[PDB]
Amino acid sequence: SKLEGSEDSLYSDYVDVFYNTKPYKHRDDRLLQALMDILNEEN
Repeated sequence: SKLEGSEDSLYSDYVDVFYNTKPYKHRDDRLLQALMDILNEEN
């Protein structure tokens, strides 16, 4: 066991969430989408 069915550290996620680390490159395309809007009302 412990290696069949995505059973690799299921609780390890609870820790990482406490580190506040995940979006280092992008993860959630929000910052970029914000710049596109800047020109939405400026033609």
